[PDB]
Amino acid sequence: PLREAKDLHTALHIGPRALSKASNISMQQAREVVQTCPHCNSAPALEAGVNPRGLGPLQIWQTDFTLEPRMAPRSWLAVTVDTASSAIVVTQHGRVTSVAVQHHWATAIAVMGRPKAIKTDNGSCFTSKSTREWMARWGIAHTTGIPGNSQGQAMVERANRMMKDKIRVLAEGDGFMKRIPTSKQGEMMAKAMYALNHFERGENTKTPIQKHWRPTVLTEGPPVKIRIETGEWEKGWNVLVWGRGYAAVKNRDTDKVIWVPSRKVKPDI
Amino acid sequence: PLREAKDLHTALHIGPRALSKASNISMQQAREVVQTCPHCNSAPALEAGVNPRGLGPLQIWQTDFTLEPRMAPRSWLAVTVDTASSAIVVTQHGRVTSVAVQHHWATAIAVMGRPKAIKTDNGSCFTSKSTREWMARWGIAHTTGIPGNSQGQAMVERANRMMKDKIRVLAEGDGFMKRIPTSKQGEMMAKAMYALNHFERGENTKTPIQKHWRPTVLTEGPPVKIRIETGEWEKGWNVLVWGRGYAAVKNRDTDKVIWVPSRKVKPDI
Amino acid sequence: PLREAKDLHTALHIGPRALSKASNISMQQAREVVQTCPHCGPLQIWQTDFTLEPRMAPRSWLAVTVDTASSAIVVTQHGRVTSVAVQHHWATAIAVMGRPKAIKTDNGSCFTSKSTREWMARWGIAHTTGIPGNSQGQAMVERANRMMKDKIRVLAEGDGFMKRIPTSKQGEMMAKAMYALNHFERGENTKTPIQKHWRPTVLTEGPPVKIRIETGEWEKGWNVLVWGRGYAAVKNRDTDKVIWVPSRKVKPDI
Amino acid sequence: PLREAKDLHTALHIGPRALSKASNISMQQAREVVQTCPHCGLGPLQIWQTDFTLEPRMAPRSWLAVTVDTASSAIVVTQHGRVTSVAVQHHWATAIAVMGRPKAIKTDNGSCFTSKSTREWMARWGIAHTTGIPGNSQGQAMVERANRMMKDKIRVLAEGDGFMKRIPTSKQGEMMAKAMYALNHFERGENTKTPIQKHWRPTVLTEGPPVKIRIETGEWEKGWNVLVWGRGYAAVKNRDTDKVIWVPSRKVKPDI
Amino acid sequence: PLREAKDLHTALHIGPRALSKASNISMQQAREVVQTCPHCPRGLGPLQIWQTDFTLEPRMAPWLAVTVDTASSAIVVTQHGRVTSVAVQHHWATAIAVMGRPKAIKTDNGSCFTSKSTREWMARWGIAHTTGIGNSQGQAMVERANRMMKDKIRVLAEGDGFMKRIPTSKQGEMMAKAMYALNHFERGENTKTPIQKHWREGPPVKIRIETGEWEKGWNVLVWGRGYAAVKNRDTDKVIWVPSRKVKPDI
DNA sequence: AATGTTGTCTTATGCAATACTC
DNA sequence: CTTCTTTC
DNA sequence: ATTGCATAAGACAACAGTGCACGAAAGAAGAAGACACT
DNA sequence: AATGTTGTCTTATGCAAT
DNA sequence: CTTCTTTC
DNA sequence: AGTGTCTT
Ligand SMILES: [W+6]
Ligand SMILES: [W+6]
Ligand SMILES: [W+6]
Ligand SMILES: [W+6]
Ligand SMILES: [W+6]
Ligand SMILES: [W+6]
Ligand SMILES: [W+6]
Ligand SMILES: [W+6]
Ligand SMILES: [W+6]
Ligand SMILES: [W+6]
Ligand SMILES: [W+6]
Ligand SMILES: [Zn+2]
Ligand SMILES: [Zn+2]
Ligand SMILES: [Zn+2]
Ligand SMILES: [Zn+2]
Ligand SMILES: [Zn+2]
Repeated sequence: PLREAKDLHTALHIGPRALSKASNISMQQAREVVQTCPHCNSAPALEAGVNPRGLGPLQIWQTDFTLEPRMAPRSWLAVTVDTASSAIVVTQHGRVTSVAVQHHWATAIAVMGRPKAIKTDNGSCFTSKSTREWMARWGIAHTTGIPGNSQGQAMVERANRMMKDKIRVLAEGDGFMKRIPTSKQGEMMAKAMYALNHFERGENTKTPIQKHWRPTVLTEGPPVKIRIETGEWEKGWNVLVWGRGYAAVKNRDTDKVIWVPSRKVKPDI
Repeated sequence: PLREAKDLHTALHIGPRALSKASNISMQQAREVVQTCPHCNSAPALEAGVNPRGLGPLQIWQTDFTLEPRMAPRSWLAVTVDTASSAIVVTQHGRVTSVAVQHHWATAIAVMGRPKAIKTDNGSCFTSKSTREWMARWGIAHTTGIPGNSQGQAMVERANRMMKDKIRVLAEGDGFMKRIPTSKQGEMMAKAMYALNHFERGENTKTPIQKHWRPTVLTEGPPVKIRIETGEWEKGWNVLVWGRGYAAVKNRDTDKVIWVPSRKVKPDI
Repeated sequence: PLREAKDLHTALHIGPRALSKASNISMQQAREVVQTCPHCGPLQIWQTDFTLEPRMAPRSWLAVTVDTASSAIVVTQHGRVTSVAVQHHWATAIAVMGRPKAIKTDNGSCFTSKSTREWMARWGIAHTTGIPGNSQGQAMVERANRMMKDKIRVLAEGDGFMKRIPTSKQGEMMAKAMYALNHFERGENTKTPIQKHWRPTVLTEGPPVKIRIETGEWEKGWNVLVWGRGYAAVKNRDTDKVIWVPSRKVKPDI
Repeated sequence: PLREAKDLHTALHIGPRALSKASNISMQQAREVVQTCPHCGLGPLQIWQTDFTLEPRMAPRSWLAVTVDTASSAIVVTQHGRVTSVAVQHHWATAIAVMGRPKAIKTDNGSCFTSKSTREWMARWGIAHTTGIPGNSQGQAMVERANRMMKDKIRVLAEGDGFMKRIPTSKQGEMMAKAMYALNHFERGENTKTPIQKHWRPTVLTEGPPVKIRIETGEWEKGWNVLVWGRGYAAVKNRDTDKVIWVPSRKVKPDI
Repeated sequence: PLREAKDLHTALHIGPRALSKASNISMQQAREVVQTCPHCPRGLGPLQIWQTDFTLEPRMAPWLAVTVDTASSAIVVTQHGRVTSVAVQHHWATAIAVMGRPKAIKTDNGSCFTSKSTREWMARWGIAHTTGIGNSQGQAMVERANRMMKDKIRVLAEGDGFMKRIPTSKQGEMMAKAMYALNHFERGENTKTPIQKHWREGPPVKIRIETGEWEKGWNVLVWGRGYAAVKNRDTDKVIWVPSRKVKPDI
């Protein structure tokens, strides 16, 4: 049956259940036949990726431009968020230039303070010599991303949800439909980012401004296990941050801290 | 604090968790406040009951065109599947014409038999008076689809993902990567259709041939309950088909048969 | 330390106390650096005032707001003095700091108008007026006016702008000034205006909880440090021993 | 560990990270050791900085030709008696023999760099050359620090072996060599990798295992091999061109 | 590719594997290029055993001293003028700066390496020394370095137009082309460059092959969700196999 | 060089407190 | 006899 | 008595005729001529 | 007039031999 | 001193 | 005045 099944899959590439039933082969073997085939293994998962987040506020920032035509003429919205505090700062601009990046960054620093590093995309206004000189002056490390995959920029584009879903609702509330009047744009914006920092975020236990100015940093965390490349669970780690998607775990022997998917962490003892 | 919370949401449109905590209101009330707001319409009521299925073999067919450049210059693949037996029939054509549709349906009839009804999407070939007058002589019911949002012919469009992949796997297996030579295209077709229809489809207990020529039609099914618009569970129904996604259920008092989502059916007693 | 402080003052013109503390410089030296330059409870009561600024044209009028205890400062540029401008500046102020209790203004028309009046009722803020420019209500707001009217001028001259700041860089001047004032120390106190406002600290541990122990009882004396999927890690306050328990077995203590 | 670290610093005056790693000593101790002693950017092999310095302690061969890799911090120095068009080409030749053939080299406008002979030497090797004043910050500023590094290591080494103001000739070429081994093979500073490991890729992986990558249209394309596979990203090389690109983990799956 | 390969061999006389990889040419052509030119127990560890001997080439008139690593295949030559026991200390001094500190250096017992100055010099570096008891396995290694340096300098100098001798101003300069040709670019039919074996995995593992047998000789490089990438130690071919088909080797 | 995000949306259980049906 | 339009 | 097994979970995935069309912003690449070197 | 669908895909659970 | 390649 | 890197 094993050779007959191999020949059958060679010619027809029959799935494993059919070969297992037809030739009376156990499922592990039939699956082994599909696995050993080069063309039929065209769907392995091989998925991973952590945003990542910072262990404390004013450490990791993310910034990107988004287009909200309601703010016309200055329809470009530069959005920035701290990964630890989840607090949002936004300004309006008419053109996406490095001047707008250093201006917006100047405002966000004027509100929340100076961050350790800002994580942007591969845009031309962020990769300009002038921007590198600006962050060279303010001492902020620069981290770009994949060319076209904003998944790593997730928790800033996630902000672009609120900033665009809150501006819609608040603008419709004051009776503005096609374009927000220029006299009330500042009020709209101020109330907008006012509602998203001093007040909780749905099921969030604290407010983003409280998580900003009064963050929770564990000195030494509780012990956890992590699932390592071979699929095994390894003791000897402690967790410092455990969020919804991902957790930050620290190795006990070195104090190195890494971010891993939640599914790959379980309590140690 | 019902009015205080309402005012807070009026101005800032604060979520229910925040208003419930801030104004000490129970959950149901705060949620009612968010619900009662028009510009915060959640909504999210989109009726999920959606069922494109038929009862018996040769009763309801699905037919659509798709592009696979491996068969060029005749790369146009016409696909027709029987919704009850899941038996696929595909024919290659250089250009999508009503004559090509009548040729395809002529072959699928020459293999499976004359169907009672065929459901397609409203294209140029199907909505022509010529194809209409062709189904006229053969007595086959014609059912078009929504202009653009083709999610109902899915069990044929999904068939393309079942089809074209089995093409590639058979093409790469024979050393043909870019375009399959004209001499072996038809053999590729026959080998694909024989691999799909004459063997189990993954977890399928019967083969499409065993499901077509030896189908299983229940004289009368076991009793079930269905969840009705008000959310209640109503007795007095019997289930005739219970698949992975959807179920066909029959009303005991009238013998009227309707299709409903699996999640909306449970055993009666 | 002397060069770092000099560079810092060149760009932001930070006062001597802040540079002395930040760069570990003795008082006399840091002060000498500031000298060599030629152009050199919280959230209870606020103070608002308008001031002229022809260099910030077209939006020349600047609205300034300051807190009494935290010494914070928020500014907004406007093209003319209107009620919507006052409400905009106040919405930005409460956006950066939060909704206060009382705000002290003057007897001006923009602050005594109707559109400004009814805006106080919805947001719930108290107002106080009196003599047109008295010494107890209009004192510190003028100090802030000196703060901003000096900072914008000196920084704008420091980046190469002399007569009129271009329309693009104006907001950047705003942000740089507010950064030089909020986050930096203009007084002998080691606490910045930002520090004196939010009282920034770090949660060394979690809030107190009770945990259900093997016998089913609920025991006080624990704080929770981690709440993961399914289980929670809780720490005993008297010993710092940490154990993992099911989420269902934890509830807030008091 | 305390004696091993003391001997290592005595001879080479190795920085604290290297001594901490070599003898398994914590950071506070290594830093105390450095204290107790009195005398104490994308891809590599792309841009070099070359300049001359005059160490009077290396006389009569006082002129030192220094070339440091910008993306590796690894340096190559050779002694010369006079700065001419031949000494520069010999130094560049030795450096190329040590750390591989680069593509660009940044120097100043000296006569030894603008001569026709050296120009032809640049042309025959297919290497780029640019001028300068010098005195910039982004470029032309790394070699300046490298010169102080080299003169400092030579000074601390020769003065460590009993030579004060002039190094004996019969030992000159040695007191230079012992410097480079301390500035290339061992880690100098506070980083993790060694300046030699901070050089070339390292050991540019001729072949990786086969992968597919998801291309703009959503398709999965064969013909790539992965050279680096990190948590977020993988480095994959096209087999037909040797072009290497970085892509998200979710867009890669095993081939075959 | 034809011009790139021809130019590369003209200047450096690079072997066929290196030219094939560098210019993406199939092996038959590169071998034809090598043809067209007229003058044209080894797995312990790198940086452990060195062979050093003196062999004279008259083209560098008025000596040469070689030092080769027995694993990385790299070579270092200093071209001394007078053969003394000091030239050995300076030669090894220049070698341990490029190839690093070796764990041992073995030389055939001569009147030059057995001196007390050389022995104290060995002890000063913590490097063990053993006079060669020069072996038959090294007969094809250190002499290989000798004649490979001689022939490489001969072909480079002849290609430059210098028949008998080389100008002393160009002598120290052409030393680099030889080491660069014999160290960076690959030589012979080998796969790894002499550099790629000095600065460079599995547990190892065994893999279950199509016939069901378990084969030793593989190391695993990637273990993802479901599948593993394993590398054959001999050919360096890498294949992906199911997790169930891999187990630790020893 | 540099990784997917949470803010909500409905319905499904487990336990106090009216309002009923004997 | 062109365009013009609705679908795939 | 533990471990080989054919079943769960519990998702990923892509079918929809084809995808590349354009703009902005900042930098890189190619090209015609002026002052210095040859 | 005319309803998002399944075949794989990985890693966790119940019946019988060394 | 214009016209391409990159990315958002 | 070749021609050549440097200017724009
Ligand atoms: W034809
Ligand atoms: W033909
Ligand atoms: W034909
Ligand atoms: W004026
Ligand atoms: W004036
Ligand atoms: W004035
Ligand atoms: W004036
Ligand atoms: W003025
Ligand atoms: W003026
Ligand atoms: W004036
Ligand atoms: W003036
Ligand atoms: Zn197959
Ligand atoms: Zn609302
Ligand atoms: Zn100043
Ligand atoms: Zn020292
Ligand atoms: Zn040759």
